[PDB]
Amino acid sequence: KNIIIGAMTALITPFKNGKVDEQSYARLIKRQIENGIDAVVPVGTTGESATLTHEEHRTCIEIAVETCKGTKVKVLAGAGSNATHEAVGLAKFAKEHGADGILSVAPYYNKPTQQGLYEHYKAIAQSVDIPVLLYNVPGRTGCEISTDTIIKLFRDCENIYGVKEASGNIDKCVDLLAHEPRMMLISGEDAINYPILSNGGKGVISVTSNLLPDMISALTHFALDENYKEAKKINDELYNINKILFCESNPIPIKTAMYLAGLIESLEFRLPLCSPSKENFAKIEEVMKKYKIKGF
Amino acid sequence: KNIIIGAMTALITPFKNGKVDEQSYARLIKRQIENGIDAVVPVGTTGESATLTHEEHRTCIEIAVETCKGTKVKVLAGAGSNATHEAVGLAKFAKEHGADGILSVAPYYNKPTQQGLYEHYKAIAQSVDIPVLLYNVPGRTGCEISTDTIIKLFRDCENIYGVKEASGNIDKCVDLLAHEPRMMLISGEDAINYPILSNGGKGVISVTSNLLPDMISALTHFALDENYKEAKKINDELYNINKILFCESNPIPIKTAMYLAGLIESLEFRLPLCSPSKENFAKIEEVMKKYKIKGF
Amino acid sequence: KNIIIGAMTALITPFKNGKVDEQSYARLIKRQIENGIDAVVPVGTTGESATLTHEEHRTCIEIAVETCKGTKVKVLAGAGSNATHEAVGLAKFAKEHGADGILSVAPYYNKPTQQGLYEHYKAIAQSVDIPVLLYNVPGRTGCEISTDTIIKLFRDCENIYGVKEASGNIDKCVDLLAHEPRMMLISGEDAINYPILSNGGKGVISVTSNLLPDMISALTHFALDENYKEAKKINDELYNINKILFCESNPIPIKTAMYLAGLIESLEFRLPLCSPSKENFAKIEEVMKKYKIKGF
Amino acid sequence: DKNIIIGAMTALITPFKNGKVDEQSYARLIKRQIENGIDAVVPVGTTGESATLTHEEHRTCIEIAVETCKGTKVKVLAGAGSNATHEAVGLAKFAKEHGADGILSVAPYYNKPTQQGLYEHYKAIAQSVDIPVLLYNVPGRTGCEISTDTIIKLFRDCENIYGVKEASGNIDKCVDLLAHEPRMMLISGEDAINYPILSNGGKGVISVTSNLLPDMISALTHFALDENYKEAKKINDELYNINKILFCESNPIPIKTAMYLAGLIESLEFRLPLCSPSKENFAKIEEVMKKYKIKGF
Ligand SMILES: N[C@@H](CCCC[NH3+])C(=O)O
Ligand SMILES: N[C@@H](CCCC[NH3+])C(=O)O
Ligand SMILES: N[C@@H](CCCC[NH3+])C(=O)O
Ligand SMILES: N[C@@H](CCCC[NH3+])C(=O)O
Repeated sequence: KNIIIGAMTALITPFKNGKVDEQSYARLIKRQIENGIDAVVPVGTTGESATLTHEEHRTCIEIAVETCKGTKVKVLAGAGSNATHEAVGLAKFAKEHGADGILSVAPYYNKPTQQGLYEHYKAIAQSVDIPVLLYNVPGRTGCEISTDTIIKLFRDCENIYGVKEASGNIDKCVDLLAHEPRMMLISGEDAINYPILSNGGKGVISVTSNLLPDMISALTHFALDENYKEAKKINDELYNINKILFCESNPIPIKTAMYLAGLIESLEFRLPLCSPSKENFAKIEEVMKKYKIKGF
Repeated sequence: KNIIIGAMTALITPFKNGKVDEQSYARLIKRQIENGIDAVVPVGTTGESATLTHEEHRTCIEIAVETCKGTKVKVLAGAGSNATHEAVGLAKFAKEHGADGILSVAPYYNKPTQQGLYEHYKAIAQSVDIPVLLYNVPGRTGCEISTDTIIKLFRDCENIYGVKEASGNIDKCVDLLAHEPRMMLISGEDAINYPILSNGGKGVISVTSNLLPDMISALTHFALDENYKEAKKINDELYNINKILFCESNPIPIKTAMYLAGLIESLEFRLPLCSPSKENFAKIEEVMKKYKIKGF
Repeated sequence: KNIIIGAMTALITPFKNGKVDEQSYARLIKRQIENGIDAVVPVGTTGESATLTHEEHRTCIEIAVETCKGTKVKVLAGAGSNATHEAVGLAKFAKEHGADGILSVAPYYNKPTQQGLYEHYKAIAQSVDIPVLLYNVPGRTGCEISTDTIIKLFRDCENIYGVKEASGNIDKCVDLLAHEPRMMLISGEDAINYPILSNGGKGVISVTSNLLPDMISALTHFALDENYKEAKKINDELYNINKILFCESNPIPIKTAMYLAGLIESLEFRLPLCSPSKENFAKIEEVMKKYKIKGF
Repeated sequence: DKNIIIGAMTALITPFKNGKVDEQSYARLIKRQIENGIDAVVPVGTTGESATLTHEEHRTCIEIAVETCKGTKVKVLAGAGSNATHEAVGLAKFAKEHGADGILSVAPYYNKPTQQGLYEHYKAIAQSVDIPVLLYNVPGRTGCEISTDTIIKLFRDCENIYGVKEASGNIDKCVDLLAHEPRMMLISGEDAINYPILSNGGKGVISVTSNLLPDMISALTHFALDENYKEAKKINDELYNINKILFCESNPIPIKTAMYLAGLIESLEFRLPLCSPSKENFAKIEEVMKKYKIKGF
């Protein structure tokens, strides 16, 4: 019943001259380790999994795996895809190269049925013997992993242990944990980190933690120790940055914040992702000032 | 800032031969008082505020005040309307007839602007000197009281002390209490009662409490005493009843349950409200059996 | 099946000193008569049906019926309400006082089921012997009259002859007219007047016609005579005014336009409706200069 | 000024046999469309399961499409979309170099970029090739919407962007588009509302129903383009029930089921996460089909 919980980070993927900055990628992973982060998620939605080639996707799981060798920090590698043969491929690469588990996003664009989602995830789970965390973000995929399908996959496949929820649907998180209380519900939405943890959630996969890993790690651990008045206190402080980090489509605002804080050298994206508007740029710079950003 | 918080019930309005049954109305109020309920909300959305004549709206506030005289139970009278001159009339009647405060639903159908909503509520509050609780349910009104508008009304009109949220948006309730922590956030959605209380909410205006007032009252008091593990446990047990009470439009499922429990004489509505479907009738009867329904 | 179709206007209700300007009302309906309008709709959503008293609602049907006598222009009186006893009351007043038919909006706020909508409209239909036109606006009522419910009411009720659609759902209007081609589909959305008429719709109940009755009247008859390129050309010229007349909630922009054109003396609303933002005021005045506004 | 590909078009299904592309049924399904009045074929779209095909299989079905439409008036508007711009430019350049008459490019999915990103995304695609490029907006599946302003700006700034295949169920947006930019080719991507889009100035459809009933879809489009809206609307009303039942589940699950039930494909095979429909929906597809007479090969 292997799980990966606690404070986790959906790592941004820095670019340098149109190639992956492998130097800076490892240097951002050591900033997360030294600020209380329990696990890192390479190549998620925040890692621009869509514009990376299969070798770049694979190269940044390997960099993640060795950058956390000799630490407690686990690697929950992003291995999702809208094609099952593609998702199994990323899952098999992650196991054979030392990953502690995989995050697998619901298939996007092709909108599979609930029966399709079941067989999609069942094929991935049986491909490996490492933990598998589901990932539901219907605003991005066009499809919903129903509560019944999540619970069925948790009960029918032995390495499927929970779901990364990014739904803004607190009703579904009461639904999930009331009918299946043994599952690990992970928040994928920074604004509601504390409410999800306060209802029995056991971790977060955060975007803000790229910028403020100490604050996000403190929030999760306070909540897991049932210290809910301090957990809510950090969640209230983080609301302004949590919402302005979505003024444009993630990960455009967070990479802007990392550039403004000097944590990445160049504000580079891969198309169709671009730098934000000049107005929103000013709004990112203004919200950052109310927080104390840790350096290297 | 005079407040009305705690476990509250949006009481159903029983009909007999298409006229308001005034004697069963009072007998449901000693069932609520006698099971730990802290306040009652006469003629809300659950009370069919839209289908009562102006005298029946007023007569059911009078019964609530009279039946709660000599007790600790307050009366937060429903006084909302989509016409401001109509809302001021009900608000001043509520004070002049002994109500401790008023609930005021956002104007429906006429979809006012944020400036209109500000002036709408600014006009009501200035009519009375008793607490005024806002009520935001955009799924039924077609308009939403913005987070800024709620906070502005809370800060500018002294008797306006909080809001009954039934938006199903936990992000908005972090938004409200992180920027204005002195406001009384009231849950208007039974399925997510505990998460709203766990984030600093100070009460509920419940539909489920019509049938199980002791459980809903226990949930709120557990949470207000910061016993979040027992509050969540009741919230998880109540999920099935909380959602099956909305398989059809409120208050059709709850009135069906009250009739099945022998607490009201007739499964009677006034059009356009009708008895539920044949199928949903069976679903209410089936979910009720897993709960212990307290009598008179 | 007696019908009321063609180019129709949802009349604005002018106020002076917080009262209904009854003589500016009659002179505004006669501006509509002399510009090709086939029927007038007193006290619709554009007429602020929500803030008028029940006697003021009745007074503006009387003015509408009286002004149209001796004309070929029909009066489709607004008689909808979220309470069936209120809608039947208005329906019987319209028949007994000379209206040619009634418009009845879907019940708002209390969200009846499809079974409730059937009994609601059937009770209204058996109330009178004049044509009854349904009115579907889900953005404001929170409920929708399904295609199946509309078709049943058309087939089961003699005087029920069609539906005013304001959903922005051209799929539903293909659904309606492909399965029941004998019904009169009326456009309730000015921007898509021509597409709805081009698919077999037989009229519009317009907001823009308050300001530009000649263009809406020309558009409808061009389309009804199957002159689709001239109907489409007028619909294309009117797009800019059709959409900016909803930059704020109707009838706030249209009353602003009527005031700017000197067709009403005071830009007065009844709360919670208010005058528009100062920006939208400037942008309405800006779009208006591209059209030739007919006087009295 | 602009080169376009309009008329009655078909979003081709991709038949599978034992987990690979049945290349001989693919060519025989495009050869069924040609003789039934279809003006162009769209290989490997959303209906073609572009997401589960390898890049080498995606390219193989553009090649089959180009060869099968040689000697005929039937054009190839090849599916070349991707959520990665370098991937979309790759598919765009392959299509030109291999004989396609144009490319369809879906709005980037999942990464949901901003309007500025969509502009630069499509400008890179348009400048990679010199053949027409048709935009494709389906927000229900991609999570993003190409605003009216971005479509119009892309139409005016780049030669080969000549229109958009709309699948939004938003007739307001199609009045917005053609009232402010009437020189663009608006293509319906939603079979139920083919006629309303054509009646407002649309100049073609990229159809799913045409996979099963190409003659009816072809007659509908040409009736509408000849401004005979009473026969065009009559066919659109006749086609509504099948137009709706082909989406009881997510496309292309119902359409491939219908093709299998009609004996036009041999195996009801998908690539995961796409699967066979429920037995319940299976029965509802079978029953709506009988009220129509399906042409064979
Ligand atoms: N077009 C694929 C490429 C994924 C490659 C691995 N990250 C997608 O965006 O899903
Ligand atoms: N149908 C009326 C009822 C008013 C009288 C009691 N609230 C309304 O919704 O405003
Ligand atoms: N506020 C009431 C007024 C109804 C009187 C008739 N216009 C309602 O909208 O239901
Ligand atoms: N799964 C990939 C497939 C790309 C190859 C064909 N488009 C995607 O959706 O982008």
